[PDB]
Amino acid sequence: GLMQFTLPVRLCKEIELFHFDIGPFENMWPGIFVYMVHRSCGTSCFELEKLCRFIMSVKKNYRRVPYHNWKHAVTVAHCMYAILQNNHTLFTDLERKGLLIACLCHDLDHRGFSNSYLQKFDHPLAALYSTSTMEQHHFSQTVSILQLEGHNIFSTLSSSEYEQVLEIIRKAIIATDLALYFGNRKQLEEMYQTGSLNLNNQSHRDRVIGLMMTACDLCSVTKLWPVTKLTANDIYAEFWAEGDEMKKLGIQPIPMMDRDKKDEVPQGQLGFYNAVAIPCYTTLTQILPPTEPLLKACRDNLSQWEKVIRGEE
Ligand SMILES: O=c1ccn(-c2cccc(OC(F)(F)F)c2)nc1-c1ccnn1-c1ccc(F)cc1F
Ligand SMILES: [Cl-]
Ligand SMILES: [Mg+2]
Ligand SMILES: [Zn+2]
Repeated sequence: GLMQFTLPVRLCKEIELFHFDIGPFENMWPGIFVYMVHRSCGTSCFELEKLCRFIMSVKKNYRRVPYHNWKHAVTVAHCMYAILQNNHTLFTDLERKGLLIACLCHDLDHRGFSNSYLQKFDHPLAALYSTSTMEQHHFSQTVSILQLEGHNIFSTLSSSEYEQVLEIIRKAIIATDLALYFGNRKQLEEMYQTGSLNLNNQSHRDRVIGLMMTACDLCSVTKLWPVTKLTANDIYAEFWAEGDEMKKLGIQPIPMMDRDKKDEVPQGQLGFYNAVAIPCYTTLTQILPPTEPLLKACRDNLSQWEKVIRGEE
């Protein structure tokens, strides 16, 4: 029980900040995740042996794609860590356990293609799951890995606590379907404005946890500009591969995914920041004031993209 993970001084301090980058050393990422679980949850909430074997099976089931990879997984878990640590008293013991695991597992076995592409391709996964296709798959893969021998990190929960945490994880992973984000945020906006928002109402918590998942998932836009800028290349490498596969099915892809329309990326980033990212972190800041640094970092990056369009970079 007396085994803490310890990070070098610079990581120990910077890991507490929303804009932390987990670095290019793959072999440190599992240790970074355990560190965050220990500080976020306790040294007891997981058996280290079981947790380590879970993490390395999760890592194994992320693919070598440009963006939707093991690093994305650990990056999204870190954002959730920073939200939970700046909102200590608002979240249950179970919620803290569930949500870091949810974030680590949220893109399991991603192939770097949208739900749209699976549907137009007619992928078997699109027949099994008619909506939130990849996200139902991600949850399915999470459950499969929990059920490997020696991998059940929740085995010490009671039967009802076990059902609750798997329910938390399922909703959390489904909520990372950006198509569901728009309605979720609109509804949260109304509830905040009418003053009907109530964190004791479970359906309300679910919605708020959904928004936290979108916020963590999109968090590459909340980094320092050089991180944001270099992540965008990985993001667009996947989009352009998808556009190519669309052209192969005889479908003109949307410009976002067309590598011939590479000039239009700076304008398309504005649209994304204005349509998705800024609204997301605004509503999150209204509900959870200590997550304001994500809104502030997002606005900084919007301004950096405006400077790209105006020729200044
Ligand atoms: O920089 C971006 C530009 C465009 N889109 C995007 C994705 C998907 C639907 C989309 O259209 C609409 F917004 F209108 F729905 C836009 N996402 C990002 C982004 C930033 C951080 N993460 N992601 C992200 C990446 C890849 C991804 F699959 C999901 C992401 F959120
Ligand atoms: Cl603490
Ligand atoms: Mg996803
Ligand atoms: Zn993701």
